[PDB]
Amino acid sequence: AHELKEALETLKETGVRITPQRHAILEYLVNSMAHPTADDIYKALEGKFPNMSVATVYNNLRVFRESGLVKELTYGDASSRFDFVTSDHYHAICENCGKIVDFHYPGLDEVEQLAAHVTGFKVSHHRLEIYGVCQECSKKENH
Amino acid sequence: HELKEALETLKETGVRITPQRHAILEYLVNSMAHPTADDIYKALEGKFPNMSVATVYNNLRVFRESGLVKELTYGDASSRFDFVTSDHYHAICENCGKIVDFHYPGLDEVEQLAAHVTGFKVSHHRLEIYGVCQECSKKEN
Ligand SMILES: [Zn+2]
Ligand SMILES: [Zn+2]
Repeated sequence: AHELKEALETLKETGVRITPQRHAILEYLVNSMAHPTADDIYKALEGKFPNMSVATVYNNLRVFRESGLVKELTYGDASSRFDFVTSDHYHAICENCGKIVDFHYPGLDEVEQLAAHVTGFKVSHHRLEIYGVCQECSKKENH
Repeated sequence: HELKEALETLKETGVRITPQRHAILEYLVNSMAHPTADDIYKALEGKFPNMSVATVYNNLRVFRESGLVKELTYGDASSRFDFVTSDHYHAICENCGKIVDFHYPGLDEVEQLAAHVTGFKVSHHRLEIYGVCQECSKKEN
């Protein structure tokens, strides 16, 4: 999975050791249909891993979350589930020259929450494309 | 195609497709500014004798009620006219490939920010929301 590759990329980038246990936890998360609980992951991995406690599952999940790879979804007095995240993108596109500039924007939860309302979709991530005319082509057209 | 599509809009919004209308819409689609009625009058009047600044204005009103132009106001300046490009919002299912359109009332805040940070003059947007549709999500629990 490019997904597993890309998550490991990020771990290594941080100086996070890429241990058998981490590699496994993450691949399980990538392969997951719903977001699993720690207990789900632990039980899927225990056959292959020896030493492995439920504690180390949580400890590694905290490490993925600080690295931005997982979000812990809490349910008051329940077991969290852990969402292996796909990231959102925002691009502005020049209709004249075709240049793309990436920009950051702090989420679009409001939009995601309603689209989920109107469509029925369980939303994972979004790509926003903004069309227009870049500065350098503005000058030439003249604005 | 833009002119084509705007006409399609008029015909359906119930509007006669007079030469002068088609001429102004074509001018609108081909212009990179947001022009004033005098801009548009000066360009076209040479081909239309019965054309007045009024008629330009009156036709812009028509197009604005058809949703094809936005009238931009400022200080004590004469209005400027923006020929609209629709934005689009789609939810795409990662499991079965389905794509569903929905409506959202604009992303003003994002456009104005994008324009600041990238330097772009923004026209419109398309947002794609990836997820899993009702159908596929029931199938998996
Ligand atoms: Zn450009
Ligand atoms: Zn589906």
